[PDB]
Amino acid sequence: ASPQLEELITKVSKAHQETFPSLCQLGKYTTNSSADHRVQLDLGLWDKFSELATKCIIKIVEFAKRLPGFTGLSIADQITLLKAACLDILMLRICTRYTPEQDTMTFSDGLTLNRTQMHNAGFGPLTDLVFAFAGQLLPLEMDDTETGLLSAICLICGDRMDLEEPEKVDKLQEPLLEALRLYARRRRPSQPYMFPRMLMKITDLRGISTKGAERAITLKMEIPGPMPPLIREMLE
Ligand SMILES: CCCCCCCCCCCCO[C@H]1O[C@H](CO)[C@@H](O[C@H]2O[C@H](CO)[C@@H](O)[C@H](O)[C@H]2O)[C@H](O)[C@H]1O
Ligand SMILES: CC1(C)CCC(C)(C)c2cc(C(=O)c3ccc4cc(C(=O)O)ccc4c3)ccc21
Repeated sequence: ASPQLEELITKVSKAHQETFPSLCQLGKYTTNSSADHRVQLDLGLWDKFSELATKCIIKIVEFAKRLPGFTGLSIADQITLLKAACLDILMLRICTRYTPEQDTMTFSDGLTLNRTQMHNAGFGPLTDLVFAFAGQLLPLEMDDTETGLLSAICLICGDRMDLEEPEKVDKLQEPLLEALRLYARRRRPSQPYMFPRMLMKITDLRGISTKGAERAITLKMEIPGPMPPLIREMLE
């Protein structure tokens, strides 16, 4: 149907893959830090978790700038969209790295934490709800292209508060929505509820990112200094 749409799919897929390695491509390793009992916070796991979060924020920015038209938005709007969506995309990303058989999540350096360690690294009381979100992503069996498109749709959203040109953002989102439906239906024609199910996960993701911002407030009181500067940028 449209060469332009096919190219958009290819571009978004490549941008995702090049900013987010697949679980299969990573050499996993583990830590024995606070591995068998939940505690309020393990500072060694927090330091590594938060370092890895900073690095992924920079990768999400890199991803965003590869999305067609994103750099043609005002710099203010680019920053507003990134602030509004980066926690959503972080959470989607980590949940895509869930290995159910071991109940672990894997970071982009290969660090593989069990559920107790994810709790102890900072998720705290939000841990099991995030793992349940990850578990309910599994039946969708999304591929990397679908994850990348969904991430783009989450980011390029015209409803965000304080956008200067929300209509322009909406027009950038339209082909991404078209692209995801076309791709998802082509890939699995006998599962036509996959596209609407994927879109409704954006709503679920917003709920868990809202809870994540609430957790950031209590976590701040548990750690001995401020959070890393790019995390604070995301949270404001
Ligand atoms: C969500 C809240 C964030 C809102 C937006 C604010 C974040 C702004 C990010 C702009 C980052 C500028 O990026 C600039 O320095 C980064 C860190 O040294 C470099 O980042 C480079 O190194 C990283 C390793 O540290 C790699 O993972 C990046 O892929 C690589 O490009 C950039 O190549 C350079 O262009
Ligand atoms: C705001 C703050 C600090 C506190 C509150 C909670 C615990 C909800 C939180 C969670 C995350 C988070 O889900 C995350 C972290 C690292 C990640 C690293 C990678 C990666 O290596 O590819 C991918 C996804 C990631 C996703 C980030 C920050 C925060």
